Amino acid sequence: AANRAGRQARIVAILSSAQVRSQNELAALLAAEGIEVTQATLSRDLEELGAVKLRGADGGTGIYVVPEVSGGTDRMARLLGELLVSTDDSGNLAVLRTPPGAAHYLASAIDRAALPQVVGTIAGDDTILVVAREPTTGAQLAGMFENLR
Amino acid sequence: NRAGRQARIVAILSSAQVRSQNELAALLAAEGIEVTQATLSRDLEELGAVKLRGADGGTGIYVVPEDGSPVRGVSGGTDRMARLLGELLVSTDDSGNLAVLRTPPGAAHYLASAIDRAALPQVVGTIAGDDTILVVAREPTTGAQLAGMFENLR
Amino acid sequence: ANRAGRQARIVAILSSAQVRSQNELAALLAAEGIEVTQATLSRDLEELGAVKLRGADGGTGIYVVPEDGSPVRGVSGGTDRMARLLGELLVSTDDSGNLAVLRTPPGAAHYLASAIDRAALPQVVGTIAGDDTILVVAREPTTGAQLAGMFENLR
Amino acid sequence: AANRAGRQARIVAILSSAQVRSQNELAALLAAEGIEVTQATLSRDLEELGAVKLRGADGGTGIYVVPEVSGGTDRMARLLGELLVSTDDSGNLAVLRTPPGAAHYLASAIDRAALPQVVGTIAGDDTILVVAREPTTGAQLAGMFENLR
Amino acid sequence: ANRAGRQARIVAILSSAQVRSQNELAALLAAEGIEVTQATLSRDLEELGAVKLRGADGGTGIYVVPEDGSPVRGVSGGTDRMARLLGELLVSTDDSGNLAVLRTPPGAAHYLASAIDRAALPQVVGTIAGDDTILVVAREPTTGAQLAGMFENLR
Amino acid sequence: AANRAGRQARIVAILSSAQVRSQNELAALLAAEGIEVTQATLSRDLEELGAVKLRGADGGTGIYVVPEVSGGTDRMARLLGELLVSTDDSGNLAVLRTPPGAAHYLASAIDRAALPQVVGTIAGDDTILVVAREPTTGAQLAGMFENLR
DNA sequence: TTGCATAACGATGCAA
DNA sequence: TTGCATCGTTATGCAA
DNA sequence: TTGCATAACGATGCAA
DNA sequence: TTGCATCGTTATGCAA
DNA sequence: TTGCATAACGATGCAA
DNA sequence: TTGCATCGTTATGCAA
Ligand SMILES: NC(=[NH2+])NCCC[C@H](N)C(=O)O
Ligand SMILES: NC(=[NH2+])NCCC[C@H](N)C(=O)O
Ligand SMILES: NC(=[NH2+])NCCC[C@H](N)C(=O)O
Ligand SMILES: NC(=[NH2+])NCCC[C@H](N)C(=O)O
Ligand SMILES: NC(=[NH2+])NCCC[C@H](N)C(=O)O
Ligand SMILES: NC(=[NH2+])NCCC[C@H](N)C(=O)O
Repeated sequence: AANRAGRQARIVAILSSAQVRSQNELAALLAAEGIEVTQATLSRDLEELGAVKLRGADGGTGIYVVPEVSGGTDRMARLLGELLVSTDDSGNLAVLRTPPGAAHYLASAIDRAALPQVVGTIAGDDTILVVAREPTTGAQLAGMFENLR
Repeated sequence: NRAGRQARIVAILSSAQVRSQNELAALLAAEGIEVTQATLSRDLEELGAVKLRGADGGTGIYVVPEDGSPVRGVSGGTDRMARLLGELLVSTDDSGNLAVLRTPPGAAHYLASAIDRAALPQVVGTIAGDDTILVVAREPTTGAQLAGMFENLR
Repeated sequence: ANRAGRQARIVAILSSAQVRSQNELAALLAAEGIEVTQATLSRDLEELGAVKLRGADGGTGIYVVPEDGSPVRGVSGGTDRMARLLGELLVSTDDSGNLAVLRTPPGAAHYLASAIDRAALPQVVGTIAGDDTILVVAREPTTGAQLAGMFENLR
Repeated sequence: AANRAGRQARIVAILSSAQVRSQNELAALLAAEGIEVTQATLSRDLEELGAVKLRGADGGTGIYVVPEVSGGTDRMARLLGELLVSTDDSGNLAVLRTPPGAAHYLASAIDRAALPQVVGTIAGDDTILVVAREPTTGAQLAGMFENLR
Repeated sequence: ANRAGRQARIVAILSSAQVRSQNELAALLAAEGIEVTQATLSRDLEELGAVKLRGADGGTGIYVVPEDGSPVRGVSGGTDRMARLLGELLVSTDDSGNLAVLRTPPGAAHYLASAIDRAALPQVVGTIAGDDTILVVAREPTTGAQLAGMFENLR
Repeated sequence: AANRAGRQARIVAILSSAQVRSQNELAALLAAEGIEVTQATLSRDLEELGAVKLRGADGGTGIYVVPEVSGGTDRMARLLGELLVSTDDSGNLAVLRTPPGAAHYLASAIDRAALPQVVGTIAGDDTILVVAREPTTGAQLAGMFENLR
């Protein structure tokens, strides 16, 4: 559940990372992070945003683009609830376990939250390395994920 | 007819201990009905009959679940796939024997893995990239039929 | 007074009036003598690359055709960027049935494939990148060979 | 070469990570980690395990599932023999090189061995990062892999 | 004096003379009586596995057919290595249309697929590896089923 | 722009990592790292190298192979110019950001440069972890990449 | 216990 | 939709 | 602001 | 190449 | 040494 | 299975 402004920020973010051909598709992309709105609302959002359905010559039907921290943290905490199997740490690294295939998904949500204490993440398949920004330790990071769980 | 023979079968199974299809044939014959092993294989396949046994339990006997599950093994490979399709299938498209499923960025592997686990008879295999999954349809299913099958769970 | 001529009438009408719907462009062309249905306008605008434009809070757009000078701040160089990376990274092409197979230097397939996706080609249903190989699925009735030749001609 | 009990533990592990449609297929999966048995033996294993060939309605032919450290270390040492090109280290990380494409394969075998001194692994393509559990260092880890080689 | 016999003449002529071109092998076979065009020689050399060899700074090669004893230092065991890993890692095969689908243990698909690419099979247009699955695209008119059976027979 | 000898070393490297079926293809692979030569030159290179177009029985048309630090650093610096969005660090790790999909590409170029202070790299999608060799820190590595940029 | 050889069982392309 | 014929898959008697 | 119901608008398979 | 018929996609009047 | 233009060489769809 | 005709691929004479 997010307000007009929060939802639109997410829309802008979605439109840059995905090729969105229709408003129904945009609604599915938002529902994946727990934002449920109808098509009417998205028509209004995209208009307020100045989003245009852009295509070149012989370019088919078009995809929406809007011309020119994220918060953000809620998407992540949502996914942590769902995909975080375990945490552990060593030195400046937290190590997170997710179900198989889920690591890139969780890690991308972590990146987008832009935590001040996270230098970066790398996802394999069911594992994520989270690099702690000094002097934060991996143990503290792990503590932060266990708390936001 | 068919739907009626299958009712005879659901009934015979949950009241006797059938260990082979030929055995179910002779049982249905005594009750009047004449079908071959071929047809029983087809019916049990449609019914979702499974040959069951516990640890050291020998050759199983056929049982059809009543949407109440198998003992501890979740036949919700399918239920889990449907749930993740509901959460993550963004759109579908197709070409020839291929269905192409789109997901949010980074989620394709997670969905594709749930699809593999469900072991659909009409899927030969899947490949996940980052936001795209290619699903190969088993002849004579087309990519379009397979896509619509995934759409109807979206 | 054929197609290429009607499309010149259209480029002209658009950049001098404010057309908000295809039916509206139909009646405009009718006054100027020409009779075409909405179907045909949809096809022409698609070929012209006409886009319905508006700014922030700008309502229902009006049609405009770029003159290879871009859209305002949104780079219609999804295609230009794809062509540049094809130039840099497409090593060879091949095909089978509905599939084009593109080869790149080792490790570059994801980076190229991502630029192809962003370009959102009408004839591409999707792509999958491995490490040095990209599979591109052609939209019927385009064949993998036509799609490969299309990528070759940018190589 | 493993005994009835070791082989069956491996079978249970295989059945959860793969979709196994036939006993011949199960034999190939076991041969990949150097366990060679015949189909007769697998029929007997699967029976002792209570494994059932499960399918839903209109669900085709079925895949085997059994209802409800791994050792483990031998699978890994086997693969180390085969895929370990070099080791190196820095701080709390061992860095392992494998031939191209082999890294996920080796790393998954390392994960399943559940070494008490390994917090986790991440595989790229020909490289694996192994995170040492404090106070073990990466150098020691590298020493441990060079020993099990 | 059929195909298998002409190819024996060729294995013989090659390992006793220095043939630098197919036309050259044609005239050599003509002197020995046999009449074939360059087209046919190209086909035979292809089947024989004749390779045009030279060392460093060695110019235009001469044709040689290995006797299952390898090429000098370059392992023609791209194929041997693929067969070995197929034996180790191919768990099952299946097919659809122009695609063979190979299954491996979890995490091994890239390692197998890489060995298959290196072998550079004439009937493979390319491969894509996921985690436990590899998709192999058959070159028309080979089908996915033929390609799968070819991998099966090495399993 | 590289000399006969530098170009040929790159050729040898390319022929082992790719399946090269034709000289035109080899030219595209070299152009991707900014080396532009014609087919005539490559015919001469491959001859000097003793490269042969190798195939087995019924083996089709053949691929080129040559029988039996890289510098190297220039390929990398070129790509750094093009793909390095940002650098950051923690302890013994430098963290590099590239555009999406570009990480494996940049990282492989980093591996091939074989920098004495780099123990190894792992690439995700838009991120690379670079492991610094003790006592070099990640901050210094980051400084080195910011310099070669 | 295990392999082998083989029997019992189940699935499926084809034609009706 | 079914049966036939057949083939792939799984179970099991005996030797070791 | 939002959802709903529905109207307005655009795209496309088919047949000519 | 176009129009027809139709369907998918997007915009918007009203109740809350 | 390199590029260019072009010659020599090899591969392949098609029809017999 | 082959030859024809042709095209893609590789080698090389000359200018710079
Ligand atoms: N199926 C696999 N790729 N397994 C390898 C896992 C290795 C490591 N834990 C990672 O997630 O990167
Ligand atoms: N972050 C990325 N790699 N994006 C590119 C995606 C390319 C292609 N659609 C795939 O899924 O394989
Ligand atoms: N380094 C590797 N993973 N090589 C394997 C490549 C296999 C296949 N061509 C792909 O690109 O997916
Ligand atoms: N084919 C490649 N992507 N090679 C680059 C490997 C880069 C890095 N060492 C990794 O394994 O992730
Ligand atoms: N982590 C997994 N087990 N993924 C399984 C599904 C992935 C899909 N078959 C692929 O190879 O890309
Ligand atoms: N598109 C994605 N898979 N994003 C998740 C990966 C995020 C992480 N920084 C990495 O590159 O591994």
